Amino acid sequence: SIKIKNAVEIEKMRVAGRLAAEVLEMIEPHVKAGVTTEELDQICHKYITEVQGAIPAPLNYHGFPKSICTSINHIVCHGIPASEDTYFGQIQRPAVLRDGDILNIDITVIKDGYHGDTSKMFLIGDVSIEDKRLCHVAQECLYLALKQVKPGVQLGEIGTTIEKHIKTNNKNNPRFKFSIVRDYCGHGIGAEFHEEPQVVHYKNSDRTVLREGMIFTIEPMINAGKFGCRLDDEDSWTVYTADGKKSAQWEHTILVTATGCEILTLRSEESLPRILNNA
Ligand code: NA
Ligand code: NI
Ligand code: NI
Repeated sequence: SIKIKNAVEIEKMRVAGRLAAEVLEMIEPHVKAGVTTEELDQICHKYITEVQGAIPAPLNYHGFPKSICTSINHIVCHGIPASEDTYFGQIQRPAVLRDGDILNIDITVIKDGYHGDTSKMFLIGDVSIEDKRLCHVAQECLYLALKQVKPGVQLGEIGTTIEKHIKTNNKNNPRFKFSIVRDYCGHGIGAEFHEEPQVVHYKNSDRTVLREGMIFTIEPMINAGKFGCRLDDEDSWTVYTADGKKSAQWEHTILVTATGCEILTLRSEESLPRILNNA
C-alpha cells in the first residue's frame, strides 16, 4: 500500500510542495516579537486561499481549528494559533512571540488534490546559544537523513542516521545534549495526507525498501531535555515536552528519484540542493 506516483502525480506534488515552501517564505517578515500566532494564521490563510488558490489541509480535513500549526519553545508540535497566552494546568500555552523564542510554523497545503507538507524554525530576536544549537542540530538531522535516500535503501537507515548524529552530538557536546521524540513520525504523502510508510526518526531496523516515485516526509523532532511528550487534553492538539525544555523540528516532503531524492518543499534560503545524487 505504499503509492508509487506517476509523472502527472509527481508534477502535482511538485506544485503543492513549492506552494507550501512559498507560504513559509511569505510569512517570514511578519514573524517577530509581539506578533500573535493568530495574526500569522490569518495572513497564511488569506495567502493560501486568495493568492495560491490552494486549501489549508488542517482546517478543512483534519479537524484542526486553524490553517497552520504554530509551535513555540517547549511545544513539540500541533501548537494552535491564538491571540492570548493561556495555560494547560501549570504548563504555558503561548500565543504571543517574545525575544528569545523559537517558533516552528508547519504548513500543509492541497493543490488539485495533492499535498505539500513542510515546517521550519524561526529565531525570534536574540536567541540563546543553547536554543540556536537545538535548532541547528535538528536541521542537520533532517539534512543528513536526506543524504541517505535513494532506491534500494531500507527505511530504518533514516532514523538510524538521525540517531547516529544525535549520539555523536551528545558525545562531543556534553553542555548541549539532545533527545529524539518517538511519538511522532514522518509518513508517505500524496493524494492523502497519511500514506504508508511510517518514517520513525530514532534507530530502527525497518526493512521497507525505498523505490523511485515514493513520496514521504522526514520531520525529526529534537528535544533539549528528555524524549517524552504530553498531549493537551483541553485543546485536544498541543503537544508539550514532558520536562518543559524546548523542542525543535524541520520537515521536508521528498520524492525518491533514480539516484537520490528531490526536496519538493525546498526554500530559496536553504543551501541544500533541490535534487540530491546520493548514488
Ligand atoms: Na518547540
Ligand atoms: Ni507538517
Ligand atoms: Ni508531516
